[PDB]
Amino acid sequence: KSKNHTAHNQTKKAHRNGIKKPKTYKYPSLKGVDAKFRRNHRFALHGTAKALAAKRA
RNA sequence: UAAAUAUUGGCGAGAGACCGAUAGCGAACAAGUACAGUGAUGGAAAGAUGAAAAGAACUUUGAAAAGAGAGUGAAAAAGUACGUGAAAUUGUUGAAAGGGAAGGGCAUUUGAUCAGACAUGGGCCAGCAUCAGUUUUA
RNA sequence: AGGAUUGCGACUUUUGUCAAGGAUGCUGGCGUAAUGGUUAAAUGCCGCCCGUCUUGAAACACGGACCAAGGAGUCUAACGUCUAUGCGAGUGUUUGGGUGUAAAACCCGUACGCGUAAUGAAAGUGAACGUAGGUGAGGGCCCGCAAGGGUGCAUCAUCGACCGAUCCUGAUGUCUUCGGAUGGAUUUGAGUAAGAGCAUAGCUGUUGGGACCCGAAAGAUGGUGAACUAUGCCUGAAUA
RNA sequence: GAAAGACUAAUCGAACCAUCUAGUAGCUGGUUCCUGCCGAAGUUUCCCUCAGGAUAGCAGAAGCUCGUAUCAGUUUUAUGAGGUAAAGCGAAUGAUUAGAGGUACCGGGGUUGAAAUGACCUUGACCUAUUCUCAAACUUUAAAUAUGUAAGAAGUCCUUGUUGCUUAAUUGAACGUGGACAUUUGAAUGAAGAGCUUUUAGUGGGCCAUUUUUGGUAAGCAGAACUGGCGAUGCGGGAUGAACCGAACGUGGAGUUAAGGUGCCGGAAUACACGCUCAUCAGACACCACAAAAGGUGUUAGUUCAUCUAGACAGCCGGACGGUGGCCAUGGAAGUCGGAAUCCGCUAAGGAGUGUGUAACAACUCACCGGCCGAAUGAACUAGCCCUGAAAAUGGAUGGCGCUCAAGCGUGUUACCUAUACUCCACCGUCAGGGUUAAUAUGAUGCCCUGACGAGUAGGCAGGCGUGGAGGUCAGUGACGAAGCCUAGGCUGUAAAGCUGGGUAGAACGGCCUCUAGUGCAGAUCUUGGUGGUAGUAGCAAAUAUUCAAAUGAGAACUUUGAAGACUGAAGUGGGGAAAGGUUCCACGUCAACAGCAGUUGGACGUGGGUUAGUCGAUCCUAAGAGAUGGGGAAGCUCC
RNA sequence: GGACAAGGGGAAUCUGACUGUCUAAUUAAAACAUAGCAUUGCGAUGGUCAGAAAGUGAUGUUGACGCAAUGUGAUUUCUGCCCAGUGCUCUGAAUGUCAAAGUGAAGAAAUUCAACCAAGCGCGGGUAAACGGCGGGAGUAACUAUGACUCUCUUAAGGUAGCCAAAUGCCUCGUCAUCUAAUUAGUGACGCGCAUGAAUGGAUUAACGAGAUUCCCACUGUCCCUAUCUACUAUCUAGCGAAACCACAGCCAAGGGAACGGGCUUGGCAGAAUCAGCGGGGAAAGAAGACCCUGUUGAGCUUGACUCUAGUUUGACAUU
RNA sequence: UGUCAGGUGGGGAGUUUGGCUGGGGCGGCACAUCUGUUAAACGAUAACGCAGAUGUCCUAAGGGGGACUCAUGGAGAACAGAAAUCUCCAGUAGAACAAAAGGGUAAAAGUCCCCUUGAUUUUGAUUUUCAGUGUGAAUACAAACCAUGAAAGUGUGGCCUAUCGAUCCUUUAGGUCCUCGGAAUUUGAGGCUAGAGGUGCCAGAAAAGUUACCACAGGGAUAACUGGCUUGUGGCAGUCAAGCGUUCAUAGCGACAUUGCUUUUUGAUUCUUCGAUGUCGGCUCUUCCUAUCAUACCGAAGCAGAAUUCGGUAAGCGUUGGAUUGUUCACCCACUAAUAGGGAACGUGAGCUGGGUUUAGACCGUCGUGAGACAGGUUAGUUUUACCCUACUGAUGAAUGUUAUCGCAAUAGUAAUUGAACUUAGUACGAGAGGAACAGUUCAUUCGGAUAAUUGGUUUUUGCGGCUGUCUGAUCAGGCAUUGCCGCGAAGCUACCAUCCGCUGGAUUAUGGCUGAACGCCUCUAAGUCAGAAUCCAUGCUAGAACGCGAUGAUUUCUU
RNA sequence: AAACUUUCAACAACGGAUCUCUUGGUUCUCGCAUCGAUGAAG
Repeated sequence: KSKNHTAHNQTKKAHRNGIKKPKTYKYPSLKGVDAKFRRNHRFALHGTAKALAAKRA
């Protein structure tokens, strides 16, 4: 007796509000990245902080 | 074993941004009355003439009720079927229309009726000419 | 349409003139029911009866004979976002006391609620390596004639630091089994990082309440009926 | 309960009376004043979910950080992915028609000397090269249309820092320090400002159209895909119609067109040009309201083939034999039951023969050729409009009348009619972008300028109109007339409404700034009260029956008296009581209502009068029953 | 029997014996009752039944020729077979199971694990005028049906006497005979009978029946075929005077449309005001469909549905 | 007797007794999942669409390394054979891989041989269904600890796509852990971190029937009656023509194929109506359709005549009486000119009937433990209201100067019907048997309009006469018996139960002809034209427009 | 042409809305404790 499924006035609804791109940023989210790489990457950024501090003198 | 605490009942006093007679208690009036049911119980409607009854003497028509006059009063378009007296709904008179309904909207014509700055000394309705804006036709 | 002038122009020998940022000039009739307004009828064309549930109503779908008055999202206890007001690391007088022109207005302060610290089931412990850290963007201001450089609040992204839990590591010491130094980890929190909240009032939304208004077949507690009719007992009557 | 779920005070498959109770409802019906701006959904996932909720989506409101940004339901250049339409089977997988060859090593049936470790037959057994047709769940190959990424300052290269990662390493990899290159911000077009956050309404039954498409004989049937509509939407056209064609709407004026039309109804050519059709059932405009196979010398055009200086068809006559009865067959076949031969002569021409006919001949007749006559005819086909095929029920529908070298059908060329669409001007509102008290009176909320837009149910927000009370203020209005009510009088506002003339009537009531609510009605088989049409209508008909005079009275079909007719017929319309009523009995007065006509009468209305017991009843005794006490239960009302 | 008053009759079939009784206001019967027949329980400290409880009740002013609880339904005549299943019952054999209290062992105690164990269920016997079933399913063959032997499926047994297309038979309007001109009817026979059958009573049957059904005699306006008469209405007048219903109203055909218009569209047409009749329409009035489906709405009845319970019965402790 | 424990206990109490669904119910699972396709060349995508699978099996069929090639065919080897084992040649997979189906794999992911437990531990990130929640599965690393190989490497179960499960409760593993809040010690209980015990309605209540005695709230979101769309099925008709028909396709028939029409069969569907449109037949009455049974007039025949068969224009006119059944339909017995088929809300219930279906009473059989059920059989069972509007049938009537006579006819309606006898004639025709017709006479059938002299019926003429019972004293003469009964009975009314009456011209259809082109002939025809049928139109009959007309008669006092 | 039907106005009917009034209600606060065998409530 009842109607099952349809896709009428569905794409028409979506284009009213937007259909938008996902923004994008500089410095993306560093998640799901290799753990061995990240540990060494932390020590590199710690060491280079000492370098720039000594230069400004 | 007192006090600070309770109280839609009873007796006595104050108030209200509460209702205004289809409201407010069921009940502003002879209301738990009239009335219904065998019985437990059920349960209405109904306020207002005028300051004062001064509540209409007397004539005349009628078997009488009443009617016409008169008289009271500021008023009887206040007469105890009573302040004001709306609508549905009815009678009379006046105006209009009517060949299987009426009743509406736009625009005129005729018939009715009605506002609005010519008064001081004794505005309304058109026509022609030269221009501007938009068009049409040789 | 507009209602002093301002502009662009053109023609001018020149002054000025002009069709150039929206109509001026001249003339006649009437000055009132004539023009207009409402109202009734006639004529041309057009017009199905509202309210409602529905994909769909003029409907052979439901409610409506007619009129008057009454008649339906209200108030409260906890609350959320937004907005106005007062004070602001605080805020809130009104349980209660003092006073009074007496349910008012005015004054008073111990407490107590929320906020100022979190995270763990709990025992418990408990937020600065550095200008409260770097990088990218950033309004505004500063220097400069400009090009450009300097300083960069709010906020957004991003990698670090700190506090708690979790899992390892286990220093000097020491009731020899307590104690937890320091260093770490693809884990983890409604955290810290120069505080924002508390009180009153308003629209809208939420949950309990009769809960926008009317509407069941039922269920439960405590009572009244055998003058009708069902059946038995006692005592009478009636049938050519 | 002699049994039917019967009866139990009009109530029974579980009585009635109050209270808990305003019981609960995913279900039905109703839900009260105006303009202004924006404007939906019937879909995804879960649910004792399918008439219902949550969750996302769509919508409004409030805005915040910024001011041409790194954006777009689009195109182009560069570059990826796909297995549909078509295509293919002498290409796999599976299906399938017809021969030919190789046969050879072989499985078999025969025929040939029972013969065959031998031939030739149908043969398989496959094989070899060919040939006809196929496929949603087969494929080598392979479009269109849709679809992913890129077209730069977060850029391209040069330098040298950082470490516990990585390297044989002085390598690499990430994140950097300083440096070079801005006209030419390194395709097109547009930009109505861009990005972001909170919060909450309605909705969660959908339906129709053009293509794609599954089930089904098919359906105004069921079910999907992509855009567009209706629902929420008027306006011009399709006669009429939710959806089709054209177009989307503030209030008016002038022009011009869309779709569709121009004999009349009806505004606009009884225009112009070339054809076709005549129907005793003509035809007439998309979706749309129907028609087919098969046929016609009705008429119109065309294709392919034939004969033509006598056509040849006509269309009327002349011939149609000689060998010959050809061989064969057998009762007999002589052109004519048949099986094959198909040849000559004379020839203008005559088949060893088209049929009729006969037992077989005879006889007739064509094929082919002359005789008469003098210019185009014969066959087979294709499509146009008309006709046959074509039968349903009340009378009937190209919208109607009517139309025939059309007012019909096909095609062309011009004019003309006309929508709320398009262009231009007036006025209204909403939104945006500006300019301004620099003393310079009257509202800075002011006073101006410029530009765009206007449909709308469910829904949300904004700005106003009115009703009952409260605080303030106009030293407001009023018995010289407040409130209310009536009025084919007038004025203002888009409107909710407000102000005011005339009449009626006789005590209170308004404006402006704020507070507050039992604050606006046409619907609910709404509640209470009142009044209509229907209508002076339905009807006032069962118990056999009334009539004549006289009196009283305003008045007599109906009261009182007389006379005459009648009935009940003593199980009665007679004479007395029981239950039950309660003054109805009786007298005098008297008719406003009641006695469904009337009324002088009355069981009506007003004012009085009336029931006398030692013996008649009650009182007294006991019946079926009821019911204290002594006792025993029960928290107790009270029970035995 | 001159008015008045006053039985129609006959031959059958189904069914209940009869007289009697009930659904008050749609069912008067074939239903219920009944005499007769049969079964079950009880010797008073008892059976059946009431009450919240009692030093309390009904049967009972009773005592088995009685009281209580059921089935069948006068007389004549018969009541066949089957205790596997489901009930009921027993002086059946036990130890298969099986509560609290008590008994013992372990432990520091709370607890724990052991045997021991009442009725009642399991195990065995009895019972069909207890509830019920009494079917077929296969085959062997004498002769061209033959009815004697075997087994065994759902458990135990396999329809005996009887009766029938019967109120019990689907296929059907069965086949044969009879009644009629003609019979889906009626009666009489036949019977592997979907699904007859023995006190859940079978077969028969005199009298009786506002019971159901078929035919024959007499009788007739039921009918061919209608006609006429009488009273009381209707009709007209005087007086009195309502209700239902009602958006607005009232002429048709076709079209399209929520697919059957009184209003929209195109045609036909169209003349004040009215009175008797009548039943074609107004999808005419009556009543928020009783049939059907939905609702996470109910109630009445039933049962090896789920969870309880009064009563009763067995055991332990107290009264002791 | 009291308290506690075990059995029994529909005697009574409370409550439930799924969902989807071309109505529901019975079936089935489309209700958690997986393969191919439908699905329209990215992804997404429906139906109780199509072909099929799963609730498991495995210490090896898991993990690593090393050997080696399978289907099938051909040629050879004692028993040995189409098929045992042995050897060589060809061999792109045509095999095998735990199962459904698709993909994948050849010094392997197949087959055989050696060693083992990566089916291990601690936790997060990530794809797929998706609210970007959970459940299930799958992918890529970090820190560990192992296996295997000379190593590089590979391995966090099954080559890949399926093979499974919250809260609360119970239970097991783990730790020199935390808590029992007056302080301690041992038992005991409660916590923190990961497994197991299951919800198949699979995001997860704990649950049997029946109601014909029924109830409420709703639903045309949804069945039973019409109507509409559709036509498979039912019914009626075409096309081509192998054969049948002694001979001969089409006088009449007609296989194998194929195009249609119709809504009087039955299905399909669910748009209208559930705050009700009164559902089966019969009785009564009107009108419409033609797909014609009869009658009128014609054509064809395997038509001699009679009878019959096929077709044409035709709906003018007619279509019956009975037995059985509730019947529609059916089947018989007759008659007849003939006993054709249908529609109108499956015409017709405020028109009737109530036998049927269809409520409650009751009986029988089969089924059910039981209440009860049965598209089985049987018997008894309630049929309301018109006074309104239109419609039809009759009847009055204002107003056109007033009144009265005598007429015309617009339009509407219309009617006649069929047979038998005598004669023609026992003639035509025919071997016979049989056996017509036109004209001409007389009568009937069904239908219609009047009429009452006669016959019949009716009798309140209460006209006359008779008879009972009672009442008025008797006799005479009467009353009552709801018109007392009985016989005769005028007037009126009335009956195929009685009598009379019911017209004749024109134009056409089918069809058959004349003259005659097209097409030098022929031809019923194209132009023109003769006959012709129950058809049509007049004549005749019925009403007379109340808004259609005409002709004629008389037209008002002396208060003025 | 009248009657009849429908719409409006003036006067007259029907009926009791509207407007103004009010010895009654309703809520809140404050004070006090008094039935009966001497025969109460009803």
